[PDB]
Parts: sequence; C-alpha cells; structure tokens
Amino acid sequence: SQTVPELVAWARKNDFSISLPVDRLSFLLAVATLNGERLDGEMSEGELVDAFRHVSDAFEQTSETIGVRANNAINDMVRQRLLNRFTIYRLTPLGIGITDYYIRQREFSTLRLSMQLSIVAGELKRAADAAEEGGDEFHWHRNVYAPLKYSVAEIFDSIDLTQRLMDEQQQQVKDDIAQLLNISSCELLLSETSGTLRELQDTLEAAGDKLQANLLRIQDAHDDLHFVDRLVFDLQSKLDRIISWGQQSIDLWIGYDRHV
Amino acid sequence: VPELVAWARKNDFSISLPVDRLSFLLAVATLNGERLDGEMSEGELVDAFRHVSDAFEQTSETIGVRANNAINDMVRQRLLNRFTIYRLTPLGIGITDYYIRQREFSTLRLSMQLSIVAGELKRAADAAEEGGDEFHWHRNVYAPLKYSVAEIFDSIDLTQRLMDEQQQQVKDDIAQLLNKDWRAAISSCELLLSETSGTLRELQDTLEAAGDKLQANLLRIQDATMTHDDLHFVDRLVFDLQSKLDRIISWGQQSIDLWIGYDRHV
Repeated sequence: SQTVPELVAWARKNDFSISLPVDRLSFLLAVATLNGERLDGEMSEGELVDAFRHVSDAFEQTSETIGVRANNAINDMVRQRLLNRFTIYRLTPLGIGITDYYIRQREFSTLRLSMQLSIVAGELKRAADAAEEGGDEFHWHRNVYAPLKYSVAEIFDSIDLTQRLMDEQQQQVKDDIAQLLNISSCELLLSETSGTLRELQDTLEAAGDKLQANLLRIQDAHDDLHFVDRLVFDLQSKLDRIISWGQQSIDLWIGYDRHV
Repeated sequence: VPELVAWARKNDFSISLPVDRLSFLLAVATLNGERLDGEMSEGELVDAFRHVSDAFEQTSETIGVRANNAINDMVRQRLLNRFTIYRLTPLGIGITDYYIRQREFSTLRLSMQLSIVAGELKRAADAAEEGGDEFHWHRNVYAPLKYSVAEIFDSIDLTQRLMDEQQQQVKDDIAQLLNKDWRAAISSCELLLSETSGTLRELQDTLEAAGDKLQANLLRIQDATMTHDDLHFVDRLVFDLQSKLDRIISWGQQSIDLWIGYDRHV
C-alpha cells in the first residue's frame, strides 16, 4: 500500500519508458530474426543497418535518409535498453522478452505442463529426502535450500508461464469465434478448448497433491532454518495460485460457452 | 523474411508505454507478484492507478475515467487479458520483470540448470536410440527437448544478457571513477574489475564443464532421427538447441576477452 507509491517514485525518478511505433517494433523484430538465426558471431553494426534497410524499404521510406535514420533507431534502442552496444550488438532481456512475444511460436499443449510437472516433482522429492536426514549448513544449503530456491522456484515460474500461454489461447479462440459470429466451427473451437482446460486441471490437480505433500514433508523437518521455511511458504502459495487459476479458467469458460 | 514486416505492418503492432503508463504497469506487476487468495479484479487495478495518478500529480476528479482508459489501453496493447478478471500476459510479464525482479547471478543456480538439462538430454537420447512408436517419439524425446531443455537454455541465455548489462554498467562506473582522478580511484576500479572478472570466469567455467556432454547427447538424438525420416521436427529442434548452446559458450568467451580487454585498457 505504501510500497507501490515508492515504486512509482522510483519509476518516475528513473524516467522509465518504452516507445515502439510499428516501424520501430518491426525493426526490433527483424533484428531478433538475426539474433536467433545468426551463425555464431554476434551482430555487427553493419548487420543492424542492413536490417533497418529492409524494414525501411518495406515501409516505403525515403532510401536517401537511411544511414541517418538507422543510426537514430539504433541509438534509441540502446537508450531505451532494448539493445546493448559493446566495444557489435546484443538484445537485452527487455528486447528479448518483447520480441519473443511476437516472433515466437509458443504453442500450448498439456504435454508441456506434464513435462514441467514431473521434473519439479523429482527435484522436490529429492530435496525432501535430503531434509529428512539432515546435516551441516553445507548439506542444508546445497541439497535443500538451493534445490528449492533455484530449481523448484524456477519451474513453478515456468508453469505459471505455461498457464499464461493457455490464457493467450483462450483469448485467441474468443477472437476467432468472434470472427465466425461476424456456427458449427464455433462449437468445435468451444469444445476442444474446454477439453484442454479440463485436461490441464486434472493433471495439475493430480500432481498438485503429490507436490504439496513433499513441501509438507520438508516443512516438518530447528532454529536458524527460517529462510528455508519462508521459501517453502510461498512455494506453496505459488502452487495453490496456479491450481486455483486452473479451476478459475475452466469455470469462466463455461460462462463463455453457454453464452453462445 | 521481410514479410514479418508485412505481418507487423498489416497488424499495427506497437508498444506505447510512457513513464506514467509503465509506472502503472510495474504497479500492476507488484500486485501480481505479491498476491494471497484470488486473481486481479478491476477494483485492485483501479486502486493501483490511483497511487500512480497521485504521485504524478494528476487530476483527481477524472481518476475513474482515466483508469478505465489506461486499463483498456493495456489490453489493446496486449500487456493484459481481461476475463469477464485481469491477468498479466507473457508480454506484460517479460517487460515487467526486466525492471522489477531481482538479478541473481549464482554459479550454483547455473550448475543445477545444467545438471537437470544433462539428465533430460541423456534420457531423450536413450529414448530415441531405442525409438518406439509415434506417441513414444512425441512424449519421450521431443517433449523433454522443447518443453524442458529449450526452456533452460532460454534462461541461461537470459542471465547471460542480465550479466551483459552488469558488465556495461560497471564499465560505465569505472569510466566515471577514473575521470575526476585516475590515481585515486584505481583501488575501487580494481575492485569492480576483478569482481566482474570473477563472475564471468566462474559462469563460463561451469558452462564449459557441461557443454561437451550436452553436445554429445544432442548429437545422439540427431543420429537416431536419420535412420528414420518422418522426424524432421525433432531434427530441427535438435539443430536449434545445438546452435543456441554454442552461441552461449561462444558469447561466454567473447565477454571474457572483452573484459580482459577493458582491464588492459586501465
């Protein structure tokens, strides 16, 4: 409540912003097409300039002013933190996240989820075994704290991520059905989406119980171990949030389904 | 591939996030990360907007309207999904984490990512070699490569780039320190130099320790697809993962060279 104003202060003080008109985005998009398809060397300035030429030509822009304009774009991109200049160029994580969103083929399948669900199961059951038969701070730090902090936490974020890829799909089907209403195909799109949302939560819920117990086991196994307890607390509440959104999305799809 | 440009053009894709809109987006983001029971309602997001309006000395009588506009413009731009209630999209999340989430450059983090990718790669190579049927290929070699190994390579690349900006920042901070007076700030510059030298070396030593064996097993999977032929799609995925891992080790060395370069330069 008083944290989120300090955020604004900070943001305001730092003057953080992104400006990507359609031609700037595309330029950034095309650059990512080389930073993903580039043999092994990193991207030179002449390479960035060449990509600018293409989008420049594509947008009908005056060829005479490229060099000037391309240098301006590249400088904007550095300054807006989407690109790094080394003394050659590399997209920053900001650049990478934004571009990935567009040029990536992030397809959602229940498989992705099941895959991610098992690996964490394994790292979790292991950490739990580790913590049941204790040791020095070195055995705690390495076989129970770290596993939890660096690999459990990270694949809960990956599943969070997979869920959102499913949110993206829902919306697109909505948009797709909204096109077909502007019939029988709409019953198909409605159908198979429910199936997926239903397959999702079954395999989520199924593993969910198992993951939960092993968190519970680890909690049960001391002072000077609170920072392990904290970690476990919000891994739980991260997991529960996922599952809850899991159920949540199925219920409101029924809202959307019978609505047509 | 300038039809991507045609595609971006014909779809009017863009990002328009001025300081006041981004602050709001960051605001929303910190609701999202620090969340008990429930998702994000339109109510929470409006109270979020309030504080950013307050802090930007914006007109208080209009707040309700301008919030609906701001929230609306987030959805349009695809930062946010509205459900009939609000969720940050993949795009929203990436942009947001860039500014907000902690940067952790732990060697041990890396070592465990490498370790679990080693096993996933070993099992997929085992699975391919004795390759059963269509379901077997989809679930046991491809599914781990893309949904698990690809995801970890992304995240290693991602913290290499995080490190890229620690590098440049330091290089900037060192440049300013030795301006006012070179002979005094050397002791501190030597600090900043050697700590980054240390981080970069350690991360690379870990990567190079895993790379040859991750490569071997990626090769095995490629091997087991050429005695078949309906597996172009596993073949292509192996080829990308091979390319990516090589970019990462290679860029790893480039950074060191560049840093040793900068060290010499002072």
